[PDB]
Amino acid sequence: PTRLSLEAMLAERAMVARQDLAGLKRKLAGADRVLAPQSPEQCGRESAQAQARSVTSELKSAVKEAQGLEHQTLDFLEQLGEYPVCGILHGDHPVHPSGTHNNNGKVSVKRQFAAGVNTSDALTCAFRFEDSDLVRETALKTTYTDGTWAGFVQRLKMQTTRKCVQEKVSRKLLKQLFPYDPQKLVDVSGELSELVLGIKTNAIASAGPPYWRTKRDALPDMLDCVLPLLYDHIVRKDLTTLRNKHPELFLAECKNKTDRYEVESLGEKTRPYFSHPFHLSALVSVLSQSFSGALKIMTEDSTSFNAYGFSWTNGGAEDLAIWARQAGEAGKKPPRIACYGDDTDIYYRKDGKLYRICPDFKQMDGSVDATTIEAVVDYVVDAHVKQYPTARQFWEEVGKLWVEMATQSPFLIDGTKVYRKMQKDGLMTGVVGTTLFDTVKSALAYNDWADQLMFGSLNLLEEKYAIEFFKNKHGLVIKEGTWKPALVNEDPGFGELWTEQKFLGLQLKVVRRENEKVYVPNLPFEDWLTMWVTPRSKYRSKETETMRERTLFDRARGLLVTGAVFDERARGLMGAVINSTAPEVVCMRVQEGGGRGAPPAYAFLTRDGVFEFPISDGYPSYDWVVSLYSRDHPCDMPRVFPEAATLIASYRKQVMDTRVVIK
Amino acid sequence: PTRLSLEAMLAERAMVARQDLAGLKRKLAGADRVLAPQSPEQCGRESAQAQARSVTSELKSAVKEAQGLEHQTLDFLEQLGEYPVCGILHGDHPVHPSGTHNNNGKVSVKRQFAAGVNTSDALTCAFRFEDSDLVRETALKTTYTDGTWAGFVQRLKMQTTRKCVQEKVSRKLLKQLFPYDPQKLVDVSGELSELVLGIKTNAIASAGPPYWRTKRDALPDMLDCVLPLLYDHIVRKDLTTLRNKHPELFLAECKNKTDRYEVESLGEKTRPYFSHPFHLSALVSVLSQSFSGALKIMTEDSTSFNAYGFSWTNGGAEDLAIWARQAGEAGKKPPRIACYGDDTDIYYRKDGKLYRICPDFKQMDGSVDATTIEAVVDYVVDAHVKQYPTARQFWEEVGKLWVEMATQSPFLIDGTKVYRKMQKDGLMTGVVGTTLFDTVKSALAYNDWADQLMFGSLNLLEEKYAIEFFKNKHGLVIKEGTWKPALVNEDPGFGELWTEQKFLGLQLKVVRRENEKVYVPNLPFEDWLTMWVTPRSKYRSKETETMRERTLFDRARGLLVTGAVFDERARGLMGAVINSTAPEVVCMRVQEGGGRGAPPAYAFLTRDGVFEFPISDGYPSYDWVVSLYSRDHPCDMPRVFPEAATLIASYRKQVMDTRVVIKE
Repeated sequence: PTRLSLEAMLAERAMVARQDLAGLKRKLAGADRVLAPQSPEQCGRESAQAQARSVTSELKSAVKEAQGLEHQTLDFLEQLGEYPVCGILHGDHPVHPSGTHNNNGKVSVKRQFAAGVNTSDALTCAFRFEDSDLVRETALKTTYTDGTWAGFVQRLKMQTTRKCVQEKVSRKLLKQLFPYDPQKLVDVSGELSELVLGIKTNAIASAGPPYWRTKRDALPDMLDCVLPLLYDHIVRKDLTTLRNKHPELFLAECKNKTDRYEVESLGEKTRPYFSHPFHLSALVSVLSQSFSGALKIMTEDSTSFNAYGFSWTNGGAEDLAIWARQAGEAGKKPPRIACYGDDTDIYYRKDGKLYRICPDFKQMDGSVDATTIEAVVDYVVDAHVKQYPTARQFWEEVGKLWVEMATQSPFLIDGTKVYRKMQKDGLMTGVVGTTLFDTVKSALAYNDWADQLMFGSLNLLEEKYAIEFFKNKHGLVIKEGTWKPALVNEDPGFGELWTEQKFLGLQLKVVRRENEKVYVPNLPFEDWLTMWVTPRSKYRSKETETMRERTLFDRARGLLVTGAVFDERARGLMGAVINSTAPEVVCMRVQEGGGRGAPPAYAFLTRDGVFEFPISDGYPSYDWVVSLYSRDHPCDMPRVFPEAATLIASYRKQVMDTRVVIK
Repeated sequence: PTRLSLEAMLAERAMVARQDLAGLKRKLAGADRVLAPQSPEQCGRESAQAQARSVTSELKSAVKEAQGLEHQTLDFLEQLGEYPVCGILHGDHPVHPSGTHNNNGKVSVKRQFAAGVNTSDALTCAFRFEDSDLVRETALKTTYTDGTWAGFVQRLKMQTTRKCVQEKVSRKLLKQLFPYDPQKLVDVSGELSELVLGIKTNAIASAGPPYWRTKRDALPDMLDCVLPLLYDHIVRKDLTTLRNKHPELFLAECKNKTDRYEVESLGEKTRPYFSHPFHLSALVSVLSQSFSGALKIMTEDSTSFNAYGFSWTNGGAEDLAIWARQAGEAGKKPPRIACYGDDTDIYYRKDGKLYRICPDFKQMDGSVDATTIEAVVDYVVDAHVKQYPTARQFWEEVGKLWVEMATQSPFLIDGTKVYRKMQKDGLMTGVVGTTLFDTVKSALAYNDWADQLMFGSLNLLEEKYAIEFFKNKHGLVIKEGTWKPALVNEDPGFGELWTEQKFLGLQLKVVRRENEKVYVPNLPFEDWLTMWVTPRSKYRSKETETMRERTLFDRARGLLVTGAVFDERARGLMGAVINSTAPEVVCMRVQEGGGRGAPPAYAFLTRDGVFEFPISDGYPSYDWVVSLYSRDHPCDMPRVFPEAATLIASYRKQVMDTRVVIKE
């Protein structure tokens, strides 16, 4: 015969074998397994499950009670009446699907505040392998929920009614604070379809009005129909006509963010965000994603305040330390200030000693003034049109759309009533460029702060005067008790911390590799525990037992990589989960991460955002994780089952020499 | 956000969309469709179905009657008693599966002679678009069937009891008739596992005893367990111990070949073939597939009698004609002789005129003498060990196994009785190297025939003396009426034939392409029709209407590429089928052919055997097929729906300039 080679035949066999769970279970039985250093079992199977259910039951009652609270009026917003449903057709169907988001010809939405909380699987594991009291107390503080109406409206009010301060800012200043590589900018003078096809986004996210579908679902309608229509009115300078005739094309949706929330403040705090039309966000994303890819970060340019793009792996963690040590005496030499969104890392020296500040902004978006927003858009647009002047006028028009989306977009909340922010001031969270808008506003305030240090106002190192400064001079609210300068351990020993403070949600720590120091992320056990027992996903009954077991395995690998392996208790807990995962679940074919397993949830491991596990049946050992954060003495990801490949293929090669003598 | 690009998002939609038939049907509803040349409809669906069921009913009845006939005794074979079931274990399971092929501890088989007949879907199409009488009488002539017990035993007896003539053959003569490229030989001095993993075979073919499973199912058992055991006994020269302990490791199975058979002779003709153990055939395949890849063909070396490797596309068809014209005057200069297994093409000149002979051997495997078989194995082994002398002893041992497999393997037929061919003479059809063994035996015969012409015996050009010659001097049986010399049209005009004879099942034709001649394969309409209405697949229970419609589409393309496009009537029928195929079926994602659609059944289009369509939603037009058989002037395969991609994606790119001036 001659159809396919035996080698190819073996390969095909291997591929279908990893989809046969019963086959994997049989063949991997009694196989040599790499076991993690796990914590001892603390209670039986049934006990752990019952304790987890008790917590879940209590959290569900707290959510239900808080969701029962009445919410304030929305009178703090301007009301615009009702919008007609978009009647634009694309071939054989309307872009606005019939029988959805339609109340008698008017666009409508309904906010969902479900009673269901996060799954109990991870919490069960916590009770199984850790202290009952600590697990219970930790789990009862936080829950993954839709939030509440009362907390939603309260938080919405806070960021749409705050008195802002217009920043004193120019292009020249932004060039100093946010340098970039012009050669990294996308050629926006190219054809628009190709540019739009280049932007990246969440395929599962809402495409907003008028699509009312996921982005991947609405993608042809956006590209083939609405976008050319939008383009035609832009270049003819006829947007008002399009706005007036098809208002849903410029309509946003104000949604409640499903998230981890503090139980005690459920009725006062639920974060709003705005979902804009797909065509608008995608068009603007050309500039926004181009610019963010060209931005220098602080560790590359000491004049930069920008942390937007910083990542921990590949020496990133140590780069932070090296950069921070360059901080000078307050009032004599420049400090070291890092801005990523509303998160800030400040370093200064006092009498030669390095101090670190990590303060929190309170609802920063409500403090972002219209001047800053316009200045950022102008800066981003100018950066491109200086590089590619032949396309200036088109992208300056897009810039105007951008500013409107960030400040004055009409939006739905619940029902048919259309609202609008009373003032331009205040950033509409969720708009494209949100992180940059926040980063610049923060950097501008901290730049002024640093200038006042050089002016001689050294009492701005103190919380009371610092908080007053940011409020009065920049309209920013620093949470009381979060401005606490800490003495930095500039050259930490093995197992020692940088400080106890967090930047981008993580502590900085030094661990041992051979005789060299490696800077790695770190958290207290209870912080790892909180993340672990509150996964960001609801109860789905379609999820089979196998999928749920695999999820625990993937999330455990995720936390370890993020730095849980560097905390002994967290290491032992994640180790228990891994060791408890069945062989067939470890070695089965998975879809997530391109067949390599779901990537960690933490978003700042790499700059491009995407972290890839080498293999889906891989074990995140201490040595391997350390290798991820060092500039490299590289390491393979060890397999949980070293003999998995041969056992699954039911064949291990043995050398058979043809050159042997016989007679 | 940021997860994947809109471009990648679009491509991901495109993949999903071609798997959604309901969506395809909708989005391709009013699409511009390019139609192939077609014959008009001759009757309605219900009429075609009724006529199709009528024919099928008669064929089933004829098969049942023929299968009812009693068969001869099998005492013409040696009886070896019964073999014990192999008890070799591979980990947690036996290599010979429990509860299968086991009659009280003894190996057993059961021949399958079912009354099942090929599907009637293709036959229905024929009634729809062609002449009722012609379609009916053509369909009644042949049928795809398991054969009969009577014909099976009769044919087995004929190829195991024929008196053969031992050929006079040396390495020197074989080097003359079958030259090869030594540099193209596989390095058989390398490690054995890598070599064996390199051979190619049919994944769903039987792995034979003791596996009693498909090759892909039994592959780990063979590789990890049996093969190292076989290797160990070979290198220790201890095969006898292995044979005596585990006889099933060397047992073959004699099977009835399911095939297209003439209804007239169902009770007298069912072809037997042998299925050898996978470890033995795979090991031998290392030498055999290496050698066939290194062999020269007639059109590369004018001294070669070898056709084994010839293919029609990319100028191959014209290469045949060019090679054939070199034939000289009979008795003065050498003729042109080409051997492909049991198929031969012979050219000679008389009074300057070019003549062609295409005779048929009657069951050639029965005539393949043991001397020829041993000589071929020796030639193949020597070829490798002369190029790679460090592995000489191992492959010489394999050569001995090869000879045994081809002549003397014990085998089952039906039940537990083990049989063996009485004489060494006679090739056990199905053994690795079958084609080569046949090719050489024929070439040796025709080489001797050619020599006698040079010695002045010109009466051997006549059938009477030719048949006598091949019988008495080489033990070969030329079928009467098949030795018929025909005048060759040496330079055929447009639409004319080389001759009306066939080589490798096809005629040779000249067709027009841009006022230039292209040599192409051809068949008369009835031959294309016969193949069309008799597909090589029984009615299986699981196949949906969609899969059945796609199969019609694929088979129609297959025949067109094979040459049906060059016969107007056959083209019209294939085009009618293609054009009546639903849009969603044409454009849907398919698994066969690497996603390009199932390749043609005809095996000699390319030398590597692998033919692949450019696209799964294209159709074989005249211009494209001609481009395949020409050396150059290639062509794009035309799409049935030119706008399919944009329609399915629901997106057509339009240029939006960012460099426009908006104000002043």
